[PDB]
Amino acid sequence: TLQSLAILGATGSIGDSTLAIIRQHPNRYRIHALTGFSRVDKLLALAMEFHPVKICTSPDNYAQLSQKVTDAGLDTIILSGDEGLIEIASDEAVDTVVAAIVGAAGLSSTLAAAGAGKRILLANKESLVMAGDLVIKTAKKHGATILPIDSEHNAIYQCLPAAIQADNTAIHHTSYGIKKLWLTASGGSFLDKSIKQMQNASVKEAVNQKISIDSATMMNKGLELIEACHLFDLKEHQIQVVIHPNSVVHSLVEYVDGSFLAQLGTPDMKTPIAHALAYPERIKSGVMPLDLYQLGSLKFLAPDLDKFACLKLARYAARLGTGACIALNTANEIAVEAFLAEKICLTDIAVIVKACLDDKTIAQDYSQDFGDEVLGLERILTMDKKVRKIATAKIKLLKQ
Amino acid sequence: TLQSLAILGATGSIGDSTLAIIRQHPNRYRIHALTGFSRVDKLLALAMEFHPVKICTSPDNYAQLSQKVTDAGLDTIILSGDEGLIEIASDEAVDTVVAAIVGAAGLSSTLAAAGAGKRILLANKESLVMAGDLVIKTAKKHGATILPIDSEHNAIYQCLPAAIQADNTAIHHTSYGIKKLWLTASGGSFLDKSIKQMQNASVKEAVQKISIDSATMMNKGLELIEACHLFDLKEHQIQVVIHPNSVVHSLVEYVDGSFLAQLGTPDMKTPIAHALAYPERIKSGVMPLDLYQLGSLKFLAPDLDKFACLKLARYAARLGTGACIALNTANEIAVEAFLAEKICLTDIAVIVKACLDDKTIAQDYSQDFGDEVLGLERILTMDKKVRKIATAKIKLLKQG
Repeated sequence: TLQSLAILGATGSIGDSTLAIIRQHPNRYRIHALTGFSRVDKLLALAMEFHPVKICTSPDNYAQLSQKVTDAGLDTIILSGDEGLIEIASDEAVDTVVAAIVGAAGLSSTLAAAGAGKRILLANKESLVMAGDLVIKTAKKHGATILPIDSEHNAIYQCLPAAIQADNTAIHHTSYGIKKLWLTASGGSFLDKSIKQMQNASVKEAVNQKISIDSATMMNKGLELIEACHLFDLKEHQIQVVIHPNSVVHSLVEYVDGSFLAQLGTPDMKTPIAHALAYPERIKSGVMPLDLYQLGSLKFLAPDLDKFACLKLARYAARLGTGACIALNTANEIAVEAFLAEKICLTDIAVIVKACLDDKTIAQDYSQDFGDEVLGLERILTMDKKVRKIATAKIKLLKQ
Repeated sequence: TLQSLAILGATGSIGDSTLAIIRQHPNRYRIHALTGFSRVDKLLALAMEFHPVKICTSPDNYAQLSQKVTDAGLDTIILSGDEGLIEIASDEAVDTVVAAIVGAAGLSSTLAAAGAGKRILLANKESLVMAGDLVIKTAKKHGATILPIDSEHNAIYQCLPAAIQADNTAIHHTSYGIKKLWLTASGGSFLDKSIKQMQNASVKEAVQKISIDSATMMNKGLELIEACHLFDLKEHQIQVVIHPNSVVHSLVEYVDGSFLAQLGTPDMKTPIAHALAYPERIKSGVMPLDLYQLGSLKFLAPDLDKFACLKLARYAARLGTGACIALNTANEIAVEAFLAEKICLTDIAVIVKACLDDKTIAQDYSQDFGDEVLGLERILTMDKKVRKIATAKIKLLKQG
């Protein structure tokens, strides 16, 4: 029963929560490897505590990290760059990979873990936005098990029957009676602000960091919707969004008899991570539990899609397939960076995304099979590079 | 495939919802029998529509019903009384029994269905308050499957893992990680009223046995006892949360911090369809919950100084079945007395507590009310004894 873990992106929030669970349950989990691109001193401290066989950092931090490791008298193998992540994720001594590297940087190690038949605790939604068919097919072919540890998707997973948890395609058997998935969304910091205040928002006002902007625009939720389409083997029409500012209800599953099953909790990521680590069993997580007696009013409302145009664009991209999802994701990234550099305003993010989605040169690639086992990854990366250039040019076209 | 149903207590709310489902799904469900003690014309109208092989009514209404059945041209077998209910519940041609007779009047037919290995859709919580160990043991011995169709308990059942749904005792394996059950309660009509207004409430202001129990929160204390049996727990593992909206129908707290909940509308077709089709799901014909149109959902701690009956239910649960019978029987006699304007609303708890604490009643608490051969007679003996003592306590109170 003891699982050997590799944590890909071990120095942030997911890593903290995962390691805290491991501290509490040494008979079930041990650390084989940890990675961290930027936080050399924290990575070193984790290595001194957990004694991983291997760690990996960025090529630029390799010399520094290796210095510090040898100063501390540690026997650990270092590793750097994309191929170090792949090595760690595919290592025969690893049972379970916690995939918490943000963005496109995480895609090739996630594929390697899938290709090696690992249990994958998935916290890197961009890998499914960019490569969802390829990732899911590869995992299925090699017997890798994907468990979502994002809050919303973990909640949905908990609220589906065991046969559908084990085989996502079973959702299409009518006898299970899944009618719709419901993603909850906090609404972000402009939920109670006008479109005009979005238009005029300063960077300071928008963050309250890529992640905060995506939450401000609701692109975060649109990317989650795409992710859900893959994880749960559904089309976008079968996944609806409800605004829930309290973030107590983490998402819901609607059944054909009228039952809505939901998972509720606090924001502490130990909850979904413990659920996924122990699955199909459950374990103590150490969280301060939700206090039902001390909840404010829980509120729910329809999302305003005229204001949150990114969510609408995500849903269009989902219908068009992986090529359009890559374009959406890549254009959004380049537009967010431009917003942060004060080159465009917040409401112009959707404008750049739409212009890329509709661009005939991009759209000509939508019919490619980005799920192709041999050609898929190169097609995905080629599409990303092409869209990055075009999105940059649209920003200039707009601001000229 | 096709299930043959007997509906015990077919003329009320549960029967209306169940029969509505059967109208929608003739290939899965057919009516073998229907019962109704008091609503002869309605029972006749259902018999004319569904063509049951048997029906049953009270001894007093047998001649009238028999006349009307003859006059309408029907071929049906007419039974009467307790032994007619037992005959219908234990009939070899019946697959599934919907047990919706209110109060003690439902106990012996519920036992007979259990003893005959039927699937039992249980809406008669008093059978488990009075006889829970006996009912559960008998069902286990004979392969009867109990599915709760009361809203709260059905919600809990939906939120438990499949192994615990199939075997209630599996809850005690720590690997499933059940931490607590949470029953939701509307709080009743005096939730926002003072103790003085309860004391002074007229019968008109208070509302029928069921409405009084909701006013006092005894309803919820009886559900708590019911849950102890259905889910094989002690009362301290089952908590109550006030939830006036009644959107959340109950919850299950797991050791990792996850609270799984079932949400829906009040339409009983939802839990009934869930239990009829289990382990599959079916369309119930309900108007589904509209998440976009919810008022805000409120939760709060129950006020146990005001709702003394809930507190007395919990004390009864710790003392065992004998005390639960005493509680249930004293409550019934006290409710009758309130309705006859002999005592005030806040005196219901006073009578119930005096019975629970009575040395003569309490000497019977150590009896095995679960004994297969002696249990039913012990239960009925205890009921009769408490009924006499409670009547005497009411008289002793109208003085001192």
